[PDB]
Amino acid sequence: ALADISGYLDVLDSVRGFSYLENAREVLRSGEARCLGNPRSEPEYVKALYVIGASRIPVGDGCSHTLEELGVFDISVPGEMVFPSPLDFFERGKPTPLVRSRLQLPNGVRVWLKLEWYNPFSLSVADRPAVEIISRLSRRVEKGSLVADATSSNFGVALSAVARLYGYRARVYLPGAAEEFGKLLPRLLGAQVIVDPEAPSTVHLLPRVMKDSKNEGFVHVNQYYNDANFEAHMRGTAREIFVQSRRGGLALRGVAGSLGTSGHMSAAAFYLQSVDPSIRAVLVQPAQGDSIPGIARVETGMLWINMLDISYTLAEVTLEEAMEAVVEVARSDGLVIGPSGGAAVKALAKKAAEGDLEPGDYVVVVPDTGFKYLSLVQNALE
Ligand SMILES: Cc1ncc(COP(=O)(O)O)c(/C=N/[C@@H](CS)C(=O)O)c1O
Repeated sequence: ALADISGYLDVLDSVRGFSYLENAREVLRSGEARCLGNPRSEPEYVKALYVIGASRIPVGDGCSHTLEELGVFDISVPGEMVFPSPLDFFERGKPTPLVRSRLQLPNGVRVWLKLEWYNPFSLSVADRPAVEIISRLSRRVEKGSLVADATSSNFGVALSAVARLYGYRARVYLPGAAEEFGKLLPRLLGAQVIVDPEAPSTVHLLPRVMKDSKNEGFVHVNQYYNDANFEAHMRGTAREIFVQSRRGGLALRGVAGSLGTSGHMSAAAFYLQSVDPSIRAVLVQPAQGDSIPGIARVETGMLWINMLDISYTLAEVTLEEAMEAVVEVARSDGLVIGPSGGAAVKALAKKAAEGDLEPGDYVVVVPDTGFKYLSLVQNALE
């Protein structure tokens, strides 16, 4: 028997840890789930179902239900694209587009681009964790409380818009080296913004944010460590790649992406590799000395990409190389991607060149629009 998952979403405030993901893998890999006689005695199972994008839960004595029955494959989007509010637009106006590129890689490696700038608040993938985190927050923390974090830019914008849509106040802390959209836009959206000229990276701002949190009593929402960030991309970004691939007729052989907190590619890889363990995750390691905005090297500390049981390969990519690739996707497809998108295109293009990859369809996740990166555009032309 099928019941609504919404009623049972207190498990989000009660399950901790990662042992619950064993349930996900089996349900995904099997393509079904066992009915629970007492949904409340199985909090691990129930959470797993939500995290894979189920909308309903299987309830009763001895039965099972498929992914389709559970609502993993439910179409959310109104065909007419009419939405009664922006937050409902983020939620229901999904998936983000999967576009097959005219870009041609060797060895029958077909490039598809998942355009995460089709998120309404930050025009970037960071919307998805921002809505998930703040939505759980709305359960506990009283309205008018100040919520805050460090960001390279996107999340700070996403946090500021979404905070204020939930009655919360926002503060964002940014490195001096972040772009002007990051420093400026949260202010337009009603946040405070703090820029540390001496912080060379977003991770290095973390102690300052924790220190001030202890002093002032704001809720440091902590995108690096907040399990909602991984979970949002499990039921959103990754699930979409699962569903789109299948509805698309794709022979999905891998994913390619970039790492900041590591939330989105950990989710894609884990979810996809639950379904089919051979699926490669090709991940970018920005080259040493170089800065690619929004992303970083793994060894600077990332929660999920280490701890979860995820097969991935790395490819080294310089800024200059991420910028070359922006330029060529612009000339191939007329679509203007961000630095970190080009980095992932490049990264896959190398594994493809090397002979390391099967022929078939790969999905790259493109985190944002290149329209926010005029300097790096300018410098890559001259
Ligand atoms: C342009 C762009 N590309 C990739 C990512 C990497 O995504 P995750 O690995 O975080 O899912 C991000 C996330 N950026 C975080 C900074 S670590 C933020 O906006 O504060 C980004 O903004």
